[PDB]
Amino acid sequence: SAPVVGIIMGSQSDWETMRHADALLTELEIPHETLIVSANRTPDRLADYARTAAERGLNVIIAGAGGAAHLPGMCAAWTRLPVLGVPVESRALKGMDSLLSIVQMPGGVPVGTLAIGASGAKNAALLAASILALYNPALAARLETWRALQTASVPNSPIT
Amino acid sequence: SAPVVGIIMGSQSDWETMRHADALLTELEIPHETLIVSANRTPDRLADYARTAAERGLNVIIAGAGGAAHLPGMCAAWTRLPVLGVPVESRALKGMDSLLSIVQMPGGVPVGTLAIGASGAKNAALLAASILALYNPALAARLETWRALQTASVPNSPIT
Amino acid sequence: SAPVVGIIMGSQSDWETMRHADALLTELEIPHETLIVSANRTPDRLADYARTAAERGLNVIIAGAGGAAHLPGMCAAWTRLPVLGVPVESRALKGMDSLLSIVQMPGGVPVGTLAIGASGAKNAALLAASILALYNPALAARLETWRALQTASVPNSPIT
Amino acid sequence: SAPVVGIIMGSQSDWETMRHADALLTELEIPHETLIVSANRTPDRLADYARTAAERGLNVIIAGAGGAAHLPGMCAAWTRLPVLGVPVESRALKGMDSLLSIVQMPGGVPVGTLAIGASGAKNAALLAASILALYNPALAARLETWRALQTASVPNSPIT
Amino acid sequence: SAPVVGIIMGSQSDWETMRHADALLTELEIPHETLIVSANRTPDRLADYARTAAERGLNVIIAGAGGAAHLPGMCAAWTRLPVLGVPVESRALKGMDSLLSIVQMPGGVPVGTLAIGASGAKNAALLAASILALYNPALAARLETWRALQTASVPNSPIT
Amino acid sequence: SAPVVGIIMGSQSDWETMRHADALLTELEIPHETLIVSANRTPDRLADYARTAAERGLNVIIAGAGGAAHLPGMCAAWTRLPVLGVPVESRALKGMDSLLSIVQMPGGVPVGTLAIGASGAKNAALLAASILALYNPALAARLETWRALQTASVPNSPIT
Amino acid sequence: SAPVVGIIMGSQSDWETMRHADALLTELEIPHETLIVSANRTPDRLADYARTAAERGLNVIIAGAGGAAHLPGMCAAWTRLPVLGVPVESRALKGMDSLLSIVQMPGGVPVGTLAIGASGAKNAALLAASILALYNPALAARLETWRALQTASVPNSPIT
Amino acid sequence: SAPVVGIIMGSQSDWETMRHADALLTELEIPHETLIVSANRTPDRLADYARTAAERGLNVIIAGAGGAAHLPGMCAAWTRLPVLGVPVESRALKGMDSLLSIVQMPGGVPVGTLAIGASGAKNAALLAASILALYNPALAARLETWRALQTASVPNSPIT
Ligand SMILES: Nc1cncn1[C@@H]1O[C@H](COP(=O)(O)O)[C@@H](O)[C@H]1O
Ligand SMILES: Nc1cncn1[C@@H]1O[C@H](COP(=O)(O)O)[C@@H](O)[C@H]1O
Ligand SMILES: Nc1cncn1[C@@H]1O[C@H](COP(=O)(O)O)[C@@H](O)[C@H]1O
Ligand SMILES: Nc1cncn1[C@@H]1O[C@H](COP(=O)(O)O)[C@@H](O)[C@H]1O
Repeated sequence: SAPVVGIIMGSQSDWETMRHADALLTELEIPHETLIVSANRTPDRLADYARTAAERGLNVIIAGAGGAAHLPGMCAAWTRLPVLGVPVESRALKGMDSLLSIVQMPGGVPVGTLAIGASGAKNAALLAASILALYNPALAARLETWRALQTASVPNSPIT
Repeated sequence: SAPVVGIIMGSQSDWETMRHADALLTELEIPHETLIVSANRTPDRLADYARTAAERGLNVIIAGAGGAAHLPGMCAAWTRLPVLGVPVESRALKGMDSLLSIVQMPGGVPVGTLAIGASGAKNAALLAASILALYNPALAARLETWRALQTASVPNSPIT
Repeated sequence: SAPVVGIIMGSQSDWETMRHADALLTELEIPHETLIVSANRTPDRLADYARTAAERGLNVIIAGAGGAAHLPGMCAAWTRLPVLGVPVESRALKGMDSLLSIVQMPGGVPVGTLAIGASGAKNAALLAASILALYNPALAARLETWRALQTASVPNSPIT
Repeated sequence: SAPVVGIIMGSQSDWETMRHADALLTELEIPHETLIVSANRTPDRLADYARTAAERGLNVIIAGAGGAAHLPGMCAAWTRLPVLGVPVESRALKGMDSLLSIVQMPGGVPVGTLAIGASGAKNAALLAASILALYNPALAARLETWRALQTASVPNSPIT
Repeated sequence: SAPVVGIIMGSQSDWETMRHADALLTELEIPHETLIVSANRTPDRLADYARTAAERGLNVIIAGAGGAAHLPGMCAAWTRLPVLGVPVESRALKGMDSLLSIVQMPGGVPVGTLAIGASGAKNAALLAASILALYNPALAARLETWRALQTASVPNSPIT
Repeated sequence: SAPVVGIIMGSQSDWETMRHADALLTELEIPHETLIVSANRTPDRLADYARTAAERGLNVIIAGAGGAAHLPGMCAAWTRLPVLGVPVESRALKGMDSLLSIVQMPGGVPVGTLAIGASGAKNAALLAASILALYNPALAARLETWRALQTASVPNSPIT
Repeated sequence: SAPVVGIIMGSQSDWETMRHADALLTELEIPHETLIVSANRTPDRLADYARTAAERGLNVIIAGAGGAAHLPGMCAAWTRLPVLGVPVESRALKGMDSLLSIVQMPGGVPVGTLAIGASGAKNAALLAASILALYNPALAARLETWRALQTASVPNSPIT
Repeated sequence: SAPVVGIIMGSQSDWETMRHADALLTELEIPHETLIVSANRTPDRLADYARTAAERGLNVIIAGAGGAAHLPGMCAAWTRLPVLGVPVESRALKGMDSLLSIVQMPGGVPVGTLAIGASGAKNAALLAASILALYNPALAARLETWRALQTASVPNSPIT
């Protein structure tokens, strides 16, 4: 019941995107916590969260942010845990500012970055699942089943 | 010892970039294999490689490619293992084509994407290490040491 | 009556674009088949389709995909037949991810790429027609008539 | 023997790129002509070239140009033959201007567009070859051999 | 009463943009003609128009086109007259394909290019006016008055 | 003879580009002046230059600048003369910043924009020439000769 | 009561963006003036404003402009005062033309540039406040309180 | 004398760019410190630096970084002082990633952003100087002299 994945996001407005990560973790029965933390506006909240993540038993952090998106990278700055980053789509620049701000991390501080938007959120949860599955046979079985079902459920011909 | 990470790249011309992933894993004493696999030129080789990766004992796959860079996403299409993607800098579009073709994967098929170029390659190895560290206390401590040395070694002022 | 062109697409959502290719082939009386196949989500379905296309009598493949668009390129990986690729417009990046993922193929594995969206679908069908017309006089006549009609039907002055 | 493919390019400065199409066609023993034709500097030369291509026995035209790169689309405007387009890498915008001016052709006037640069040129020749192969069993077998050698020749591991 | 400016455009859909050029010329009492001509779809219509523009008494050509926009550049290919180009905004790429296709002309064949969209159309008409004003004192006076009025009519403080 | 075209540029570093405009005007025997004027570093110099250009007898102004490139638009803000703009290629953004800051002028204040770099500079001179040619039969014939020599001199085939 | 910050903007249409700067200055009790001034369309109005800003007691200028945005840079050309620039979002290019036109100033003429749109306007006011706070203890206290309140008011968990 | 400006940069590789800020401040005799601070590699060093800057007597902070470039925004997150940001030109994306990650800061946390590269660094120092000049008449006069010399020193014509 203790959380092994932490989903953090810069704002309430990010939740429409990051909820897709929450739903997938819940679907695969992965205990997790979901929080709002801003690198730019609550930096000390972020420092506290990220420094203590490992000792709190977290295994993977999923961080979503838009614009000058610094939350995933600064989370990675303070934790040794794998951090996955989700670029939240921005109004003007359609998430390109989000993407480059997250993916272009300097050598030495990784953020595993996923697609702009909801797809990216879903994939960050799936990527966290596959990480956790390495050591968790029951979850690995659940994940296999999920992937196989996705593949089997793709239609064979279009509907007009 | 048997490899627990696979580094695969689209061609020999990717090696100047992907060697940084190789060097990093070796530094942290993570057993790994380093291979050329082309999604487009050797599709069956990729299918076989990715489908059998888990049974062979691999835990993480690091895939690098330039241009349209199908390799990391197609690898992730065939394995349940976490796949990390390194966009290799191409002549014309500077790795922006590679970045988009790797990071914009559909929901259901994650690639954890790192920066364009040598830094991304290094970070892919470090991200793989942080994943393995979750289950390997000795590696986790070596990783902690690596990160501590990085932080401690940054100079306080620039040299002329 | 046997299909000589295969239209494949990553998803039902791609059909609003790819239907324009279907309609044009039907208009020019080119027997064809229309299928949903995903490189990223049904890779084995794609391998089967692409490996057997030639022996099934197909002459040209039209492949439509959006995002990290790998369907046309991976189709080309497994068939010797000409593959034409249609970038499906994406939400955030307006089909630029689709375009670069499709057109920037490595030397040795061509995909003939058309415009983003419906225009591209129409043109992929027309391009397939012109390919088939090389050996098919009746189709060549139909194609000439079609092109000439298009040109004659362009208005000479704007309506307010 | 009489040419069945025309390679045309906007200027001498395109030759460093377009020679790769020339070399490929020669390797596969496809009779062809190689010419400089500028849409903007020699418009009548282009009109004549493209209008008469089919009657002269050409089956496919490969057109390369940089900058605004009007040549491939304007060629396609005047011939019913398949036209394949190679964006040549320009100094300032790295072939992105060429790519867009070639690939974004309106519905009705296809250009099958290949990658920016030397790889695109090579692939334009290979795509032309796969088109001709549909009606020429001996070439089809030579093309099969070429593709098989490409696949078989990719190394298994990188060299240092 | 004979036209001294020719406004040409690729399609009826371009008219919503190019009508702004028509209105401004009419406002400044510059006799002009307004036509639909497509470089890609009516190339022979374009050749005829452009080759004969000068002998028909035209002084300036304003050409509007979107997408793989070749109309202004090909018009310039066939006339010695100044050609001004207006990038029509495109759906997916917001007129960036239009812009680069028009402005990036090779040395030797100028197109004076204006802003994407309606502003560009207005400015192409104003630019044509300033060209014609060089030799036409009455028009020069009308143009001065127009510019001065624009400047005087800019408000001094915002309305809430 | 008194200058009828002014070439102005943002700084000495623009000269490598803008000399091509100078050389072209000289070739066509168009009297002109060539100056450095910075919108941002010498704003009063620009105001004076542009406000007095017409009274001094200038007919066309060619303005080149890199980076934010305020020079051509601000020149057009102060003169009623046609202003032609040359985006100079900057180190970082390759003249894309210059292109946008020149071409996206508001309705009311035209800059006729040419390609990025040396070709744009050449074409700015040629466009200025075609403007002057409307009122100068001897120049019009020299321009016709120039254009005819350009067309006639393009080789028919590439040299190795 | 005398203004110490001047907010200027190119047009009424810019006010929906720049009003956010006005509101924040008023909130922090910073006396200011708010005007419409266009670099491109009222250059002499701008020269007058900018040359006299310092002697009128202004300390900071906030300038908002869209498109070929020259207002902030030309303001900086004529004043020694710090000029902050706000890129107003544009229709086609989503404020990217605005951004590059403002931020890419030549060495020697700074404009401190803020985010595209309303956020940028708010931040230009906050940046001006922090500048003024250096010498104004009461404002510094007000600013601290404002920042602290922002940070304390960020929610801790998302609402569904 | 005690520093009143801090120049901080992400790494030694930024120094080639950021030295231009250092040189400028020295030229204007503005006491300053010049340091390496990495948001991602030395997050605690940055927190300490930025939180204590004001109490240490700093008035302005100039921060430069390349790639994802978290340094300027995270610095601004922890200090109430004005923070000026210099995007450093990166190999792959030419400083466009840095520009977006610096300039697109959320409302509430300003970074005054300057041009990409050496010119931006110079301008960051000049902007800092214009801020300090508001309270320091002797510096204000030195700055006036600097700006006057810049304007007066621009040549009237280019040298060959
Ligand atoms: N896209 C792709 C598929 N297989 C290899 N590539 C990429 O093609 C680029 C050029 O490879 P080569 O030098 O062999 O042509 C490399 O970046 C490599 O990843
Ligand atoms: N756009 C165009 C029209 N005719 C030739 N070009 C292109 O202009 C570029 C520069 O050619 P040149 O070196 O002759 O100036 C080349 O890439 C060539 O395709
Ligand atoms: N934007 C601008 C204003 N005045 C000159 N520039 C431009 O600044 C760039 C660099 O100039 P410099 O080498 O003098 O720093 C040049 O392209 C020049 O047009
Ligand atoms: N993003 C970032 C965080 N800390 C330093 N960097 C940046 O990483 C780039 C490469 O630094 P290095 O050469 O040390 O790898 C530099 O531009 C530096 O600002």
